Amino acid sequence: FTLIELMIVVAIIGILAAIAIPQYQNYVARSEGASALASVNPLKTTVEEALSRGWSVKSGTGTEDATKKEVPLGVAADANKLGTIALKPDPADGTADITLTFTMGGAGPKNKGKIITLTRTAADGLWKCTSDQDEQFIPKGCSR
Amino acid sequence: EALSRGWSVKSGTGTEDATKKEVPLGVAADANKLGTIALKPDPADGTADITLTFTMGGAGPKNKGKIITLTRTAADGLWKCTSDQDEQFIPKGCSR
Amino acid sequence: FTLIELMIVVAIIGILAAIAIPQYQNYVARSEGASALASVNPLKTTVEEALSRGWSVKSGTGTEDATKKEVPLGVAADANKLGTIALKPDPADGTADITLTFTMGGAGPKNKGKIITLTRTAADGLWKCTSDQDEQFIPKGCSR
Amino acid sequence: EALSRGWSVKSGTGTEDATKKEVPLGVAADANKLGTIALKPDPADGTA
Amino acid sequence: FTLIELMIVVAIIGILAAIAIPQYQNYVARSEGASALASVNPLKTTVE
Amino acid sequence: FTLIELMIVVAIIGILAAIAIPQYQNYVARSEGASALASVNPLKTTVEEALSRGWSVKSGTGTEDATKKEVPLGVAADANKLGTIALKPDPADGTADITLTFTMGGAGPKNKGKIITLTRTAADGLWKCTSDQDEQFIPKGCSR
Repeated sequence: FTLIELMIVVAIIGILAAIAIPQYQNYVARSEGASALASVNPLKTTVEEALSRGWSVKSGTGTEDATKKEVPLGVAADANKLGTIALKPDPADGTADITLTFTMGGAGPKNKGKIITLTRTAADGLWKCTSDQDEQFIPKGCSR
Repeated sequence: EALSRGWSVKSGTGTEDATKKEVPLGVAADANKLGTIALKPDPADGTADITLTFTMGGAGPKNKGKIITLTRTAADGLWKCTSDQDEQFIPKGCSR
Repeated sequence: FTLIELMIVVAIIGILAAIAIPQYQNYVARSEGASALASVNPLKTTVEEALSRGWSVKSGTGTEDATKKEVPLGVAADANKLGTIALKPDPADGTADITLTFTMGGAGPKNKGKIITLTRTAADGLWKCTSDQDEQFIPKGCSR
Repeated sequence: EALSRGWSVKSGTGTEDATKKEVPLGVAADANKLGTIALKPDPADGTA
Repeated sequence: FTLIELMIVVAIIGILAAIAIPQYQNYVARSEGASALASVNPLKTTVE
Repeated sequence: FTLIELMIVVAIIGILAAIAIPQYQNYVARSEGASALASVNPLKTTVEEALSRGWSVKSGTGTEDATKKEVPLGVAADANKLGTIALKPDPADGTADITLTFTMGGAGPKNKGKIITLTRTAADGLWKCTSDQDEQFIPKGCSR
């Protein structure tokens, strides 16, 4: 008589039908990549901030290096625990094509280190805001 | 679970291997005394097509070892949840 | 003849093989800790909100204390029923290293009071956003 | 169940001890007349 | 066994703890008022 | 006995009660339209920038066309990946009623190409800043 109680239970084991959503990890990946751009976007604005004043820009925080022809980026590299930012050259003198990495170190297996780096022009500033990811992954926003 | 976090997965239990890019499966292989589970590769890094055996060792003469193994895709995760049994026997649910 | 009907039933008792998932309670714990950060995160932004205006910040809600060099935090301490927030010093004048506790009072046995507190710098604002939890538990996001 | 909520667990039944950091086991020890159950420690705080 | 899956979900419903920021509408209001001055300020300068 | 375990599960399937928020896509649409104005708004200011100097304005970036009675708009048309800007006439000589399109190409199905274009007067400059969207969608800010 228990066989029928099990008939439902055989079913119950069966019915579950939306389990493995892997590329959940890959909209997660898009979140991690675009939101990896979120980490750096005011630092575009920061390189251009103090360079647009008359002042270079280091990576790190603090008061202004305001006797030093320098200012902070006002960032800790892993502000975003997906990974790390890296100013290049650091401090950004602006006449250099400054570069703002963002590595996706602390990331899923599907962005396990897919860097998103930015790079300005010295006279023209526009950050070459780019990614290492797949079209299914890209930071939508900046160029891929 | 843990691959979808950023963490690999071993077979066995315990606290998280949370300094280790690893987590338990949180299972003893013969959780089900019909037989045993086997993670493959173990620990599951996820970029591998992870496989979750279940052997039916401690089973009747009519399932005396008819394994039921699962295997995911690395990018697409869906467990190739399959069995060694006859149509009269099958695990109804996953594919046979 | 019933012995065989029981043979399945002996089995049926047996087969259940995923029961005690304890550290379910510990991803619950991670949820409770990170989502304990969710409770406070716009209050970072709030201490810095009115301090970044010219106005101090109390804990609690209400209209602005806008004749008072003060504003609310706009929070009830247990906005998150995992536990309670505590501004320190309250009202946050900003020139103090303001601190935003979050206690995990109303929490599981595995976060039964594991506080997550934040603390800014007066000149540099960045919340020392920290937790009392184990690596298996941590609020992923802020530092542990 | 209740440890996974935030609540300890006594042996016995009843409403939840839901102001008490406690819940029943929802069992009478000899639910099975083969003999008796015994929670230990009772109430189960789970950290035990 | 599903009860525990729900235990988190009961929590999940709970944890959201910064929802109703009304006087968001009132810094919005300050923005709308000061930035309502922004609309007119060169028209001071224009009358003059 | 399992039937009751399923009773909750039948419920659990049921209770989810805020799923299809479509016109989420339509505040997204408002965001995409107004924030489509954000893309162009300093280019109003740019057409008027160099025309208000004595210099025409091309679309694109670069140094000033400062031997050429010309300047850049200082924009790449899809600065905003919702779509593209288009100067018209390009280069903007100003005595023409200059026009600054913004197409919403890279947009949702509910703004899949709903352009937002601007057009100045030659003597009176004011950009006919307009949209193709529905009242539920409009770029709030400029006229619809």
